[PDB]
Amino acid sequence: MISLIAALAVDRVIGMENAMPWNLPADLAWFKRNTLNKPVIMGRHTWESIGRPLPGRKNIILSSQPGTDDRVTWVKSVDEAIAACGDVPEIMVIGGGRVYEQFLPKAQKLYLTHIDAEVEGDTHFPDYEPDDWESVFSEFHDADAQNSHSYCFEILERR
Ligand SMILES: NC(=O)c1ccc[n+]([C@@H]2O[C@H](COP(=O)([O-])OP(=O)(O)OC[C@H]3O[C@@H](n4cnc5c(N)ncnc54)[C@H](OP(=O)(O)O)[C@@H]3O)[C@@H](O)[C@H]2O)c1
Ligand SMILES: Nc1nc(=O)c2nc(CNc3ccc(C(=O)N[C@@H](CCC(=O)O)C(=O)O)cc3)cnc2[nH]1
Ligand SMILES: [Mn+2]
Ligand SMILES: [Mn+2]
Ligand SMILES: [Mn+2]
Repeated sequence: MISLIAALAVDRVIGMENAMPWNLPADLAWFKRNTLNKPVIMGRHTWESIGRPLPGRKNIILSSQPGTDDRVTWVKSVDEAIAACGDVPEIMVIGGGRVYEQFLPKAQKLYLTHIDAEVEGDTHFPDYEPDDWESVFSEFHDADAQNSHSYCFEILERR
């Protein structure tokens, strides 16, 4: 099974200038819980944005060029990325925009955080078709001293 996980600001913005400009510790904790002990697939730009391997997960990087770091696994196509995960119950695709576009048609589950924040961005989550997806979990949180925007954790499953 393939799942996508992402955090979206208003208008599906996910990034600006190869960064995420907000800081929501509760959402990063949610990301860790839902990805730990699973393989994670990311594009090269997202690898550069994170800047280091994510511990406790097999890190798989898509790039058309040879890898530059043997602490992670480098692959050159979607099918190779999937194969490199092995026989696991759930593969997590962690972006960015280009990678999400390619894996969305193959995904059964979306883990989406909707953040109430207006962000100028240059990267968006794909325009997916709402009719294709059932919401099976949602949990709203108001802003607090640690998290400066309200946010909504949602899990959707392909109908
Ligand atoms: N809010 C969130 O949830 C979230 C999550 C992830 C990322 N982001 C943000 O998203 C932005 C990065 O997204 P992005 O769309 O620019 O880039 P991306 O999807 O992270 O990386 C694209 C790169 O991945 C490689 N690639 C993708 N598909 C491939 C394929 N089929 N075969 C081979 N290589 C492939 C290519 O690398 P080469 O050029 O080396 O061939 C391509 O240039 C950043 O702003 C980041 O902060 C946000
Ligand atoms: N919901 C969601 N939020 C995100 O921030 C997110 N980020 C990415 C890509 N970028 C990043 C950037 C940093 C870390 C990170 O530092 N993660 C630590 C945090 C642990 C914690 O704060 O509790 C990790 O071990 O996962 C992960 C992904 C992909 N999907 C996402 N999905
Ligand atoms: Mn091929
Ligand atoms: Mn197999
Ligand atoms: Mn806000």
